[PDB]
Amino acid sequence: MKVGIVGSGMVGSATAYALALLGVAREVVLVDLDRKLAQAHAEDILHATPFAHPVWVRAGSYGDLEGARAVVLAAGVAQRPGETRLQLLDRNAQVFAQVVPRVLEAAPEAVLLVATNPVDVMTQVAYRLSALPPGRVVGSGTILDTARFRALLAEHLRVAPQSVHAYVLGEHGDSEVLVWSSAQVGGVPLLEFAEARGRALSPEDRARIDEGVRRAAYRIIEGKGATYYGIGAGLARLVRAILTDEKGVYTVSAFTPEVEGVLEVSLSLPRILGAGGVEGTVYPSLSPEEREALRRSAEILKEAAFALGF
Amino acid sequence: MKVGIVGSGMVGSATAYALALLGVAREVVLVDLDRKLAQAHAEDILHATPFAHPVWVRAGSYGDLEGARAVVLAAGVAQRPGETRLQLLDRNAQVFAQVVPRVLEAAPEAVLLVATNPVDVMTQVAYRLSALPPGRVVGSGTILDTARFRALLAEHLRVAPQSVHAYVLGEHGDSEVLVWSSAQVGGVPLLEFAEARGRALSPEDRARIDEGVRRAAYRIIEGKGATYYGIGAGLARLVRAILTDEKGVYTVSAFTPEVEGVLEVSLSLPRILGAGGVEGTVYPSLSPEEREALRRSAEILKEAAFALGF
Amino acid sequence: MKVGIVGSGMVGSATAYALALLGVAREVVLVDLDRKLAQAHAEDILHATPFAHPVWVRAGSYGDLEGARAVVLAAGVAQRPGETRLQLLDRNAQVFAQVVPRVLEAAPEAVLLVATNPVDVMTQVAYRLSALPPGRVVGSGTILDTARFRALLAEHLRVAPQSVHAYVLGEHGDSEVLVWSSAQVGGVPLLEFAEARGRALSPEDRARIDEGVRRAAYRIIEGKGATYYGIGAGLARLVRAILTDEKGVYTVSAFTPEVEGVLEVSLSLPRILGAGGVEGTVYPSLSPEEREALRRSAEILKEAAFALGF
Amino acid sequence: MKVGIVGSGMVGSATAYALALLGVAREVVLVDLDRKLAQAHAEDILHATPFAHPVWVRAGSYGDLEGARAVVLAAGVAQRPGETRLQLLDRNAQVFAQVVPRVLEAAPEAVLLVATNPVDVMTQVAYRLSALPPGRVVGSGTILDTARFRALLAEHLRVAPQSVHAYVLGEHGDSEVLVWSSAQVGGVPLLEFAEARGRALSPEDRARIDEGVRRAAYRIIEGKGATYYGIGAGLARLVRAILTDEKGVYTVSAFTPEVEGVLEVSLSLPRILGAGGVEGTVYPSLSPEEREALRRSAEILKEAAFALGF
Repeated sequence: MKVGIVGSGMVGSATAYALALLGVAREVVLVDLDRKLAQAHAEDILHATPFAHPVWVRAGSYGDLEGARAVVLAAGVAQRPGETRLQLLDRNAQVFAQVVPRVLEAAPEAVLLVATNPVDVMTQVAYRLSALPPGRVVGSGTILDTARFRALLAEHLRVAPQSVHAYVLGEHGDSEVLVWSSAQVGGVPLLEFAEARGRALSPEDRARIDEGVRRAAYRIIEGKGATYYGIGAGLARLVRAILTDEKGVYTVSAFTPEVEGVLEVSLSLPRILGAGGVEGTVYPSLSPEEREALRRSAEILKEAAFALGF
Repeated sequence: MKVGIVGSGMVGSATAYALALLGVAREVVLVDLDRKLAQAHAEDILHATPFAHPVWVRAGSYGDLEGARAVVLAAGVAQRPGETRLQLLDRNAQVFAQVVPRVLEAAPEAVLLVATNPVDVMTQVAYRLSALPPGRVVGSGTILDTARFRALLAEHLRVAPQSVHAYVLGEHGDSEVLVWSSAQVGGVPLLEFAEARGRALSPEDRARIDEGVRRAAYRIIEGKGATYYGIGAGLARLVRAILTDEKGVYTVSAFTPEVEGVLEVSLSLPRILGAGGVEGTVYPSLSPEEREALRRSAEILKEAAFALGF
Repeated sequence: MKVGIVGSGMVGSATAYALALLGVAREVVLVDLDRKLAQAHAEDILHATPFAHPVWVRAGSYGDLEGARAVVLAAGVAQRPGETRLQLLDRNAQVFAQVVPRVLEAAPEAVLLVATNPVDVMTQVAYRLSALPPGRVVGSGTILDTARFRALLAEHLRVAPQSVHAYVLGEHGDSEVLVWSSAQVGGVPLLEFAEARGRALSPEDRARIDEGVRRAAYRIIEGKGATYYGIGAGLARLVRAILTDEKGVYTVSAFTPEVEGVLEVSLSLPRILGAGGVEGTVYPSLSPEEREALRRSAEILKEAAFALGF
Repeated sequence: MKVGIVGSGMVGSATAYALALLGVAREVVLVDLDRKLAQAHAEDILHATPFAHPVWVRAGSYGDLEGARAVVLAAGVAQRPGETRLQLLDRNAQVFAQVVPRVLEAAPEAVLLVATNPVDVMTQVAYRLSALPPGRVVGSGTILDTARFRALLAEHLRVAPQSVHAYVLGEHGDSEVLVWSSAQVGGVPLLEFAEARGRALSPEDRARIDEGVRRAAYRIIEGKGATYYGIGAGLARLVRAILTDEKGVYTVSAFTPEVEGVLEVSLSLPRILGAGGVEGTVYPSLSPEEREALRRSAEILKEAAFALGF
């Protein structure tokens, strides 16, 4: 199978590296306006393959995406000096206006995986331009935050991360919602399980975990300038789910008809991911606070998108 | 790390094969009073290692178990003509009486993983003989049944098995309890998820799934005479959980102080498994019918153990 | 992809187990005149899959082999007391006369991987019956012996097996040829490397290594009654090579135009293995003694084929 | 087991990413004068682990390297906009003067795996400073070049890379030597084999392959600005060899008493790598031209070491 990646920057290239090291697909094609950039990353990664799995990583044009089951959209422009977020947001939106058509022209049956930030708005942008069914356009959303939430809970509770069922939903960023109320461990309520195991989650413990999840991007950016290793692996996992028609549940962003009253907005919710993209939503129980937090965040996202023209 | 296996029959040898092919441990030691049998299985398996992972599989004595972090007890004798179920149980209890102390002399820190049928009674037997804390003696229990239950549900629902949370508890056998009431998918009630999925579970569907889980052993034995491939892999997975101090949740058998009023009995419940054996029980919500079923099961196992002298 | 296995005895079922544990193919079909036997082994193995890889192991008819890219032939008959060598050979040839055409009727594209003993004679039988090109019929041959030879040399020299280049050729059995003469380590002559590393190979060392390789089958049979774990994994590796169009070198048996003067005979030589079966021979340098042994071996194999009419 | 990495730039962090994604070790510790940089890379990578293997990646001090079986030295400084070769070299030499003693103080039994360019001179520096046996200090050397040489030859011949025995020796740079004369396939002479398989290596082919191997770094640096993905995986494989006491053969750099007349110089040769570092050299046959090219390469490196004072 073949996987395409448009945008060969740190996110795009890290994703290609992870796909290679984990042997997710036989062929990986990197596409970027900067031809040499893509060729360099591809060749650098190709030197790693003898030490992992036989994967053919190369740079190419949109036409080379022919037959790709999934195409990652990690395209964007470097923020020029004297430019606001809304100014930059408009530019990346323009980039997508070009990229989306090109990609589909070569591979009209691929699932589109949006990674460019802000992921939720850009997922909506890609969806409107794709003219494809809602489920065919998926954004990475809160997949990393959900996984980190489970990891921190697992450490606190002294249990395997695989046994922790917990989600981070909504808008990827400072307004994301940590769903404490309906989280579970081995099927039993989280908080209940914690206390019972002599590892009660106190308000202080919850605050510490919240900052551990919510401010990860902040800390990483402050120390290295950008984040990419985590999302590269997360994206590689979503690609794997699509290529293997896994039908697994992931907190990813997708165009949603209605969310707590808010209409036509893209945000993260637990969704079944397979060969055709997302094919079902598993809405969990929410506390009044979580539901209200999700609603308000969705409301804002709807306006942010509408204001941008989508 | 080293893993020991006492009893080199089809179950013990299949377990060694699975451990080798999955590369669970660097060294596997097969111990059997029938030394030629153990040597033959060990050499046969050693010939497979070049095609999988570097694992030293060898036949040895109790003394060769020194340093083992886990020792699988798949020891026992073949039923003789004219011998009843109870007489066979007594002979196997006697085998464990010789096996347990000799294993512990050589590998004092080992977790004992019991596989010999009936697994719940044999787990109680090993526990009493070991003089170790309750957590150090674990029986494979219902792990295969739980896995089959989740697989059949996943197939019916067209969802990843990893997203299905369903358990089979109690006695590994005819009285096991399929916990339908609290089964969940993606964190939501089974029946509800099935409805939203357009894959509702009819009475006929549930009956089919029940027979698929409950009668598997019967079908396999009727066709080949004995079961061993499934448990060999299940045991290998439990060994991995122990060696890696995974602290994952598995429906395995272990000595339990109290179960629905029944005192000091060994049966399967969801338990946290790590380097020291089981270290926590995650009791799921049960319907009145499932509770009575489990209580009945426990009472049966309790009387059987007591009658045997344990 | 789908892999078929005709003959659901210990060799065939162990091959299915190895294929499943290693995740070589997504679908494995066991075919046997004893339907219950195949169904029982298939279900037993299916219960192991949740603990390894998603692999659909099932029992089926020859019709269920449609689209299989590789089909293992592990069918045969149990020798009858007082039956001559040639008579047993006759009976197995008659089984292949029924098996081969029925497999190819359903899977005209299948590479036939012969496992039935004597593997070299049966590979010749399958070749003649198939009417396919020479490379499409491959016997497991001496793969296990070659790997064991490399393993023993690696242990003696204290170097990784992957760095030892040594072959066992000819007839799989007591007459196989250990190619000491041109064996190499890291690209250097074996004996020279051995001395440089202060681990010289004395005539005594070589004799012990020869026995460890040549008498392995005998030892396992005397203790277990039959061998199967090793070949199961070896066959699974050959199946992987075929399915991935690996084009790797393996000492497997195939119809050869000429071997040291002997014409039209099947035996093991280093061959390139891919999706179409063997596609090239890499003939190694041989000493006068090794060549003579090989010639005599080929001569005997051709005679056995002549008696059967192949 | 624990693996330390000093220097959390692109090479150091990519190595940590590869180690984590491949699940090489349970603990990976990143150390860097720029504490926030190391913490940032560690947390970014930690967000990837839930999607691969349970690996504890963290940032720490030299003290946190306690018990590390292998410590990767990817230390140095970012060449200031305007510097020169010898300058940067002397600065990195000074960094190593600070790093080496600190590392061995915390992890006295660790093997030092050098990655910093020029890898050969830096390995010599590390060796002299360590006061440890020659085998304890190993440089990644030409491992990526050797693997690429094999990959390109394998593609041209249409055979598995695993069956191609070819080396790139000497300086990991412009004077490296592609050993064509004694390269083999399946153990037989590569050149003659290619010819016999109808895939002869023409002067044009050899020139293309030489450029593909030798100029890779130039192409990558020109398009990306730096290379790191390849070496990250190569280093991860060498670390794996050390942790598992593999004793496999790799073309890595180590202090060599004498090579083609040149004395006391570090360069790449086929070496046996294990828990104690390199423990043996496997010198291959060389043509007069290759032997002279290697002599010159060694002299270039000797002169480079002299200028630095090691």
